[PDB]
Amino acid sequence: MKLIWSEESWDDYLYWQETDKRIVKKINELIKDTRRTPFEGKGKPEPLKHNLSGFWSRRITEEHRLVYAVTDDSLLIAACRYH
Repeated sequence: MKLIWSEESWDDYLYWQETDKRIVKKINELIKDTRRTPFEGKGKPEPLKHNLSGFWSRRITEEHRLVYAVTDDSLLIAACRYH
């Protein structure tokens, strides 16, 4: 499954790499779990609505969420910072 980052989400990830390695590891753990079971597991995956319909969200922290979308063979990361 291809892992796709937008310019914005890669920026979010780089921010964590230079801000808090714990968050980087959590995001990696969530990506790994999502690859295994896209809509089940860690971070309590839940569907977003309207403008973000089709995207799902998992909790990184009580403030930051991993927002993503899954296709037949790709995991799209829309964001991993903010809510």
